[PDB]
Amino acid sequence: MRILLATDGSPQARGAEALAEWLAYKLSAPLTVLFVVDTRLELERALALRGEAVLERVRQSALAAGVAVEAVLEEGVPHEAILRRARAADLLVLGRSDGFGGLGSTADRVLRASPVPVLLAPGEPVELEGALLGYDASESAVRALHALAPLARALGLGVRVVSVHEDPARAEAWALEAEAYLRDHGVEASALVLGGDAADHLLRLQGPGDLLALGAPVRRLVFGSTAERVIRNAQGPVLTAR
Amino acid sequence: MRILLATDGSPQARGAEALAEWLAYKLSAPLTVLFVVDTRTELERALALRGEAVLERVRQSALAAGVAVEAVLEEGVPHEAILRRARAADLLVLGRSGGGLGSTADRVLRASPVPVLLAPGEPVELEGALLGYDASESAVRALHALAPLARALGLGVRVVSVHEDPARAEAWALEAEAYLRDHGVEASALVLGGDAADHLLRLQGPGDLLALGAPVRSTAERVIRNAQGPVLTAR
Repeated sequence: MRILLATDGSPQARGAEALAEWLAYKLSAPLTVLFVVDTRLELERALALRGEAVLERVRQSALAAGVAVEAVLEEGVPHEAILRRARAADLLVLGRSDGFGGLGSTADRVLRASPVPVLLAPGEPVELEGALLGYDASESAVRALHALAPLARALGLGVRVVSVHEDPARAEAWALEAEAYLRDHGVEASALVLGGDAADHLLRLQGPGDLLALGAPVRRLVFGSTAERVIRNAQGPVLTAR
Repeated sequence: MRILLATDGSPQARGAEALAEWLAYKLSAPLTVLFVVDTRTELERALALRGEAVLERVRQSALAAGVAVEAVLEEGVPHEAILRRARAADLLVLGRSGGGLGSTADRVLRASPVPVLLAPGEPVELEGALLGYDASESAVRALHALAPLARALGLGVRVVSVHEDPARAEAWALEAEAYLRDHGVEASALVLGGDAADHLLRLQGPGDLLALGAPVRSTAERVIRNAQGPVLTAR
């Protein structure tokens, strides 16, 4: 399992960088760190001088942590490079820093065409104590379900499945289908059947210590969707898939 | 990893039944066999009876082969059931036809949430494997789906990239090649020009697993429609 960390050196990305090194550490997986000198913005040597620095900073912080790491410097449009590099990965980790969920234009573009799940980390690091899954049995929820299972299993996290619908019978079938799958993959889980507003529940249910997984399909990558409000207001790490 | 085998019983499914049971035994993965009485008083008891004969038949084989197995009898439309049950699986296995893409298989492979393995009618153990790769989203999906299967079956993977511009084909082949080696699979790229479809079809021996990305709607169709060996599709 190969992890890809895309960081822009900023302080807001410190969380993502930290969460990637920890994940690589736990999962015992190799880690690739990518800095993309935004050529768009001579003085370029300045934007490029820092990138190398940001890399060595992150690179050795991991080398020390005992994580197989490789640093990669590149120049050009960030999301373009991030998306290309993602094909050689299984999990993509980004630092939060109006675009989707206020993640900015770059992170916004990545989420729109990433070949793999995308982990959105909060600014301030933290310890993963649990996990949850927003599930409605839609294609992107299924991918989120499948992406979450191995991570939950390896990190020892129980998973609270969260289904929301006007009809409790529909929502119960979804929650159970997903709970069954997680159990069939060695994950401890429960099914929460609720009504009302999905984003409210998910935001209520997730503390800074919880990893929330949810599908984020292109048709719901617009301001106002459930996924959009969750990611924008998420307190802890969010795992998305399409 | 959960493997879902969809078998209609016919001879044109003995290949899927064996491959599925074989993949299960080899990956120590639970197998879920599904039979669907195509409803679409009389025939009822008859069809259902057979379905249970087919299911009970595959079950004993899996057991005798030492594989955690489960059989399910469903009533309704085949693809709708298979696609629904597919949500709880990681890999799906169907027989080519009721000798190519049949009604069901075609609907299924165009909408499955997970990799679809189409097996020929005539059984056979996988000895080799190849991947058609062009760096498209579907191919990346195929690439990622293949790796775990190849390593678990101890199979080398011939990575095939075909384009007019060799520099482009090269970039693709090496990308797919490095991914596999990074995931503990032996692989060597074959960079070509010309027609991808014919090369892939020419290169696949009935004992080879050919992986490629499923069509968005073509290279993929041509290959899936003429494959002489097991095909693995992903979207």
